[PDB]
Amino acid sequence: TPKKYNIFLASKPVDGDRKWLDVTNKYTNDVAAKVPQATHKDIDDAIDAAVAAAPAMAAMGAYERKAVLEKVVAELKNRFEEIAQTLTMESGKPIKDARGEVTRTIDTFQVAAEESVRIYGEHIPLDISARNKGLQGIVKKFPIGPVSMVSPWNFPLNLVAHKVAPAIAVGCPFVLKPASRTPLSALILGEILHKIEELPLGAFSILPVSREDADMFTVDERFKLLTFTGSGPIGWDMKARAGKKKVVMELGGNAPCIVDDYVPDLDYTIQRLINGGFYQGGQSCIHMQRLYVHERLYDEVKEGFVAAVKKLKMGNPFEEDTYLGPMISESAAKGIEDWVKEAVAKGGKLLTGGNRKGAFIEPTVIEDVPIEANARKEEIFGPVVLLYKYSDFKEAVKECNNTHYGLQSGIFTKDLNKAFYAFEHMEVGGVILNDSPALRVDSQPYGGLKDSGIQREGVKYAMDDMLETKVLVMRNVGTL
Amino acid sequence: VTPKKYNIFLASKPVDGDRKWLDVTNKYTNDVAAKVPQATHKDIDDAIDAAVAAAPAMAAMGAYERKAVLEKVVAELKNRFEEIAQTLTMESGKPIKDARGEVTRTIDTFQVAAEESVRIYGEHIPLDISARNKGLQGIVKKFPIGPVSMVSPWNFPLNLVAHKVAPAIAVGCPFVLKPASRTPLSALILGEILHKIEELPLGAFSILPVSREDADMFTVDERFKLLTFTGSGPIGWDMKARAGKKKVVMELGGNAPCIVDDYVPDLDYTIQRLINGGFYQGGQSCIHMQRLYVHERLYDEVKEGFVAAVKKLKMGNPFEEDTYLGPMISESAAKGIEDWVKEAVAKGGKLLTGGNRKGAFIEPTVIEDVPIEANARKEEIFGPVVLLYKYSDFKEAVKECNNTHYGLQSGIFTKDLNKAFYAFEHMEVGGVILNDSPALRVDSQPYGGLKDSGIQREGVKYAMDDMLETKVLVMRNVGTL
Amino acid sequence: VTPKKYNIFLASKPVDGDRKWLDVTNKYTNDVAAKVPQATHKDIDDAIDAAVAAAPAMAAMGAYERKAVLEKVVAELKNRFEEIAQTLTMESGKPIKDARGEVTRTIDTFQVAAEESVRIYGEHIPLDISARNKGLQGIVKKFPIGPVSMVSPWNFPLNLVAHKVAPAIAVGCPFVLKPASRTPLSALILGEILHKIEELPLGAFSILPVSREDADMFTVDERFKLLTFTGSGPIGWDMKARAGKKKVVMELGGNAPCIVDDYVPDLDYTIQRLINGGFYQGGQSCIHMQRLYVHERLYDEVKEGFVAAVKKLKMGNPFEEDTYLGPMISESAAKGIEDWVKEAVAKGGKLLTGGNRKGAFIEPTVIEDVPIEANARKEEIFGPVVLLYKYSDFKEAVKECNNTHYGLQSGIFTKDLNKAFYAFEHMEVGGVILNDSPALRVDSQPYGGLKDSGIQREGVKYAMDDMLETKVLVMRNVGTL
Amino acid sequence: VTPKKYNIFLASKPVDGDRKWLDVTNKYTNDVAAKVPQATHKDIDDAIDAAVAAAPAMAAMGAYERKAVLEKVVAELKNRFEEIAQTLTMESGKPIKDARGEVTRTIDTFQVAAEESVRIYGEHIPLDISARNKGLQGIVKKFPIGPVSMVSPWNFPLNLVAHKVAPAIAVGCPFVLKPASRTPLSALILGEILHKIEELPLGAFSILPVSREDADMFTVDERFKLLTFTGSGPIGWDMKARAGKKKVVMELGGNAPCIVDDYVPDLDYTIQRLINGGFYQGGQSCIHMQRLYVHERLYDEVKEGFVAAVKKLKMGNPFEEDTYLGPMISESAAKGIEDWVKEAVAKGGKLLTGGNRKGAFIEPTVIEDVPIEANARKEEIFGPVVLLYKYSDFKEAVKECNNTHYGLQSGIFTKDLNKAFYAFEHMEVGGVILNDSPALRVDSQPYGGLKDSGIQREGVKYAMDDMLETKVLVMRNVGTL
Repeated sequence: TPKKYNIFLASKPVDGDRKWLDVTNKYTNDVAAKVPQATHKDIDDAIDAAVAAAPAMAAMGAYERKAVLEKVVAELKNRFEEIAQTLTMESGKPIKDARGEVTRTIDTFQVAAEESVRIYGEHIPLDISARNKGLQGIVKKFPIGPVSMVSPWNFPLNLVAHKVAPAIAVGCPFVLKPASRTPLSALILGEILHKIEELPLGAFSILPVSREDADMFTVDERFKLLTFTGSGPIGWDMKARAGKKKVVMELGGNAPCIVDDYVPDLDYTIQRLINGGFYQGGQSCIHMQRLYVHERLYDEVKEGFVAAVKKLKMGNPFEEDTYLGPMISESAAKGIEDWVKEAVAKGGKLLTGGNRKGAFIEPTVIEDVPIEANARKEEIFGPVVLLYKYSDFKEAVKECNNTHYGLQSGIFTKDLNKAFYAFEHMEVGGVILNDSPALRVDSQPYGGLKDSGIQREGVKYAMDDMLETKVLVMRNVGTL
Repeated sequence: VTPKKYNIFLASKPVDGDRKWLDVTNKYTNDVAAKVPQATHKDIDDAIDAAVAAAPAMAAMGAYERKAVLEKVVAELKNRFEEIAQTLTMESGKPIKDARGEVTRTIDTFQVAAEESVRIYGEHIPLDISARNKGLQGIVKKFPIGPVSMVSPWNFPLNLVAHKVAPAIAVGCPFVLKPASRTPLSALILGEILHKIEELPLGAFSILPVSREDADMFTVDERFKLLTFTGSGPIGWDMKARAGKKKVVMELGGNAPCIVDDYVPDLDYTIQRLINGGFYQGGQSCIHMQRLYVHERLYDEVKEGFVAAVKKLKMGNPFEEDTYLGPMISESAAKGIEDWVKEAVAKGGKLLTGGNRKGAFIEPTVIEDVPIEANARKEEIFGPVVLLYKYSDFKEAVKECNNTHYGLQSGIFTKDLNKAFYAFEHMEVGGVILNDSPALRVDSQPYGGLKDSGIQREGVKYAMDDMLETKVLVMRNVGTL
Repeated sequence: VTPKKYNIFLASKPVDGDRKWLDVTNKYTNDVAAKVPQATHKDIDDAIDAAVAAAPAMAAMGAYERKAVLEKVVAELKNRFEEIAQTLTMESGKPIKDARGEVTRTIDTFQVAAEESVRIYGEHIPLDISARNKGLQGIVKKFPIGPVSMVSPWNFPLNLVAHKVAPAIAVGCPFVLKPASRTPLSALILGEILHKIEELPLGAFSILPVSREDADMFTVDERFKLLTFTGSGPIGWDMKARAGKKKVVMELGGNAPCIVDDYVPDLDYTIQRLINGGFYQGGQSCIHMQRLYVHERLYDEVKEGFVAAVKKLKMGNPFEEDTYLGPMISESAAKGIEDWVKEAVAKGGKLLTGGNRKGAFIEPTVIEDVPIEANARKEEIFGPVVLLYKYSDFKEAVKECNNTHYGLQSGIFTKDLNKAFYAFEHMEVGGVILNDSPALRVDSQPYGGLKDSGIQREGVKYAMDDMLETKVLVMRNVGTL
Repeated sequence: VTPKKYNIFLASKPVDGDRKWLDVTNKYTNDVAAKVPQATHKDIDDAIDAAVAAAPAMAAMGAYERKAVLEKVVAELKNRFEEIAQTLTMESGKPIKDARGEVTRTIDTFQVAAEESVRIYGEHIPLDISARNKGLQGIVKKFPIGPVSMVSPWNFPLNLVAHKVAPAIAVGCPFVLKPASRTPLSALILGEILHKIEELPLGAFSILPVSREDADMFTVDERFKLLTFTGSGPIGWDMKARAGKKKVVMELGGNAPCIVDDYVPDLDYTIQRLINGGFYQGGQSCIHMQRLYVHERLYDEVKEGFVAAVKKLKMGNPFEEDTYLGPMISESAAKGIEDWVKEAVAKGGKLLTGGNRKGAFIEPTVIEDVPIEANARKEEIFGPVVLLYKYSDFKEAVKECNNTHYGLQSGIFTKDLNKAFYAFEHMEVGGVILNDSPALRVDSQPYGGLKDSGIQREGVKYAMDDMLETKVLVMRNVGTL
């Protein structure tokens, strides 16, 4: 029997005679939930409520914003296993990874609670020259206003938290469009937020939306900021059609990793490479897709990495010992299977995996895949790693940069100069030193260059995009 | 009489050749004072390719090298001060006093940039915020965004160029600048100066006045990483929409209000400040004080003194030392202002002074009780026109200040501590001027707007932020042997 | 009425043994409520050796571990709230309402510290400021100073301990705390809390009530890297003189003035805040409002309302919920205040209300026109006494506020924007309280003074600065292969 | 032949009169090259009174006025460059190449100060951190500490004066400078420059060479708010102990080590930097590389190359362009170094080169395996002496670097990422130099030490911090109408 859910319109749970949206268990394929789909009239009402709630949201005391965020943390801790279970069910990610995501969501909301009481301003001297005599300024940050949020399916909770927590920390009302394949996590946040008294009426709406209405989140003039996490072609098109609003984009990647040493040893290096290459089954924007190993270490790394790939448990994501769960859909798995077959046909040497079983794709390692192949050129978003050998470090860095993406990169080195050369020359938002590129701390500036997006997430950085600078220029203030 | 032939700058080099000429007129006499080569499509393509090719050398410059470039600009500006001011008055029509004020502010802009070039600080951040993150730390550092497309206006041909060029050099970003076709000489003088600086890599800069048929390259070209525009709102918003993947910075118009709730420190100084605001570059300013709200108790005294001071303002030859008000940029600009004045009056506005046109000249104008229906009240006038209104409630005056689709700057005259900070909190602008008109700008302050006034901030260190990209080095157990 | 036997903390462990007992009395009844072991010279020597030995493990803690310690303190303070508040009234004599307010502020102090422990940011600095410095960059990071010597007061036995202990744990500094001998129980409650926290290394803390013959170790011992003292000025200044090589932080007395130039927002709220400041913890506060300057136009109205409100203040048993004013710390403290009141009156002061003593109790007192010659005006009274004065000129009132050898905090009630910022600019203090009495303190604000009021600032992030040392890694051509 | 008579600066004015003459000798020839008037007790009293009286005008200067003063100093230093460099070599005995390097660094110091003078940022802080603190916000602003006492050294007569004088002017602090009696001309040259600057208020500065009988006023006078000293540790620590209530900043000696674990980028560059460190100002530097720890695998190659490079160093007339090593400050200084070399060799040290004295000259010396028992190893030599040691374990080398009572700076040569950050974490110093000797200092970096090396940091923006006092304006419901 599918569980019937409510959606959130102007802080209130709504159902009515709205069309039902089926949410399936990504392992069994059974309809596990029925979710109301918002109408055009609902989206219009939600945006009007966000505009109407903006003054009350801006008038909240810093401690009130903190109170809201601290109540979210308490509720997430309380409902931990319930949330982790729902997360595995709608996303198909192993229960261990789902627990890791809830843990990181608690961290995100906690970082936001602490940041909400730390929005510092500046007192600036403005008498920089004789003409400017008797001038001083107070620079203060103010909420941008109503925020349009469009979240993904790969991290249905954490990637929602990275938008929702900064908005509340700043005092911005918001309208969130969760991914239609995974809206349950966002709706649990809606259930939590709905019960928080400090939060003004109309401050939030959480609405799964039809394809014919989805465009309102991009074009509506009442929103002051569009913040999107998802597909690059969709994101870039949204940026082009957004109108006057500010745009924040967290898009795909094709993350490389350089192995120039074993740090601290081979066992730990293999372990971090396995973690990166099969991070959420590769269904991550920072999944380690490309692996560059120095020729002197190549055979040892290839052997150990492939042997460890072969040991990974693929199956029921509800099982505690399951490392690799199914892909989001059978079509996603079919797409990955095609790109593996294509990579092999274009000259790639399959070392392990490459076979499909419904929505499951075996953890795959392909050696010497050319740039011509889609597996090398484009984001795979599956459990596939492309292995390459190098002789020159500067050339390895150049090859790491040989992509239209630019999210994160990884580097294993004991060399001081190699580490800082990589930091200087890698065309990414984050360089991971002595871990794979799939590492992210929820307080770090996270984002990319090139096709990977614009701006940074990470609580205090996302808060910056939701804030507007205002200066009070004071002429001879304090003169009697 | 004989127009001076200028060179344009292609990949750091002065060019002329078999190129079409652009006429630059003296805005007072209407004589062709200068002839400027117009860049071809191939020139713009070559300029952008050179900017891409110069990006690594720009990024590899030492902070002291970027400082030396900026300090050499300051030295050259000081050296050629009067020559630059005279060229500025000639191509823009702004009085010589205002043109000298602009050269002074440009020196300040380049000087603030020189000091900021050696102060691009990074952060050392702890990343072990929770047990799962044990042994993690980060180094957050800022890097140049890459090639920048610059599109500058005609109202401040030098300082509004400086506010884009100086941050780009301070950061180490190569650039291709499209100066306004009506006023490109100021930008070409900077080009002459930059061309002689050895520290600046080859291809680091291009200053190309371009025809309408090629102007779109500055918007759509994928090789540029940032588009920074100052000018007309409808043009700007359209450029933002068609820019593609690049980041966009916009400095657009305004409909700046001012509240007079007290005389600070006295009536004479208030009137004087209200005159500077209302007739800031003949109103041809994005922060020109267009709307004036005076408290009912002060109204008759302010109206009388302000109108009497407007009547004393010298309008004429901008080369004359005592000229306060020069001509508008064109006769069509003046005709447009004249129409909006006539329309404001027809819709119920009471003309207090001025309103008449003489070619490109518009008399300093004050109109009382102009309704929202009139274009003079709804839209940016960009002329020497001030709309006077009376208020009885302060909260209502703040609400009326906010009653616009613009949000650049606002002014407030008050002796009241709470009124001052209420205005700072509730005025929907980028900058609240306390005890001065909204026309005040310090070249180091964060400058920009909300609503249709634009996106992001200029002011050297703030413009540098938009030309920088954040990168974090996440370090796992670094320092463990 | 059996006294409760307490343990002291030596190298993180509860100790008792055959140590001399110190009596801790209930400041209302005068009964011995607690018996506390007094540390020997060998105990202090062992405590300091353990702090030196624990310094590397303290410095090696993850930021999240220091956070966990502080968060566990917050949880325990919340859990034992009423028990702690009751112990506080008992040993200090402050009303239970004020004791509960102190426990709340202590939870705030420890909470701010927990959040600050994960926010110790460093700097990435360019060092190529000139040609000679080519290829240089730096990483500036902050490190724990090392073992800290803490000497805490009796007026805030818990919160003024928290303002030293919480920053030390947030940074990762081991410490040896000497609590006030009249009020050590609050510090020993923190000790039993810390003793149960596993994350905190062995020897990280010691809390030792000491004899007069050994008290000097906290000043002179070379093993301590920082001395942080809150208390009496003559004692503090003498400790600074004899401290040796270590850094010194001093939070000393005050003679806090307040200017009433307007009623903000109204008279009722102004009187309420003036009563709060003037009788803050019975005046036993380093920010107690001792001097009140009222404008001549407001004088009679303020005097009448303030004196009428003083007359309504409930003085008695501090355990009673409706008690506003409790007894002084000792009968000699009350006798001292009584003498200074009699002396102020003898030298020309006009007693408006109070001035009488009943054992350790002093009636809330208001004295008008007390000359500078009198001790009540010249020195810190540390009692429920307010000296009322009239002024005609605001600049003169600010000058009179500054006419003291103290300089902790000052208050100002004004609706005038310029008066507020004139006071901020010219008041010779660490904190200017705008539209509240000088007795206001937020546990995150920079708190401290000028002149005889001390050196440096407390307030979590500011106190953390004094417990940190700057280290730069100067890097030559790092990243060159 | 005839000594040049100089003026001293009393309350901004050049004074001479009937004052006693202080002889300043040419440190190479020993001839009296200059005669300076020595200030009397009354002069010092007048200077301090003028500094107190000038403090309000100093604090009221616009940021641009403080900048103009500093920019005028930079212009004058550039103008008188060779004259200043020659005067420096003459009074200090340092080679002309090093004296020119010092004048360059002084221009950098004053230039960094000019830029910092217009960047004294304050904070806007939310204070509503909890419900009890509702409606509270703060403005944190920094104010000049007041009159400063400056006591400068003889090893850098100009730059180490600049590192006190430039921050004081950048902040707006009046000062009284006691230059070293052996080298006061550099300080007096600054006084001449400063005396002609109109922007600087009357009484803002005094540069007074003072007799031993009057020198104590700089330590004990209550009118000074800060004592900043650079010199001998035992003198400095004694000044800190007797300073009274004022804040104290100390830049004292060192015993700087260097670890050679790799050649970075090569052996030739490594030797060159080691030579620079070991013989930096003839070792008469607080950051002179006194101890060299080389890995056993590199030892014989480093020893051979370093000793061969030492043998090539030109010692002689400091006015000669090719002179690397000049004489010591006095013959007694050289005799002291000679004794410690003889003592080191008697206690088991193996002399590899030098060790001989010729008047005030000490040959560049390298001694192998000197024990901790010897004064050369335990104490600051402050001469051209390097102690060479071999190590097998890196962690042990870091521990041996820390095996000193000083802690100013350390150096490390490494290609290892973890070794570099282990050294940054565990070296007990204020600065770790990576892939250069410890003798490296950028005039903008935080410079200072731990242990006996002093308290606080110099480096313009850091020294400015010590000359500033924090003030918070706590605002209750400001902006509520």
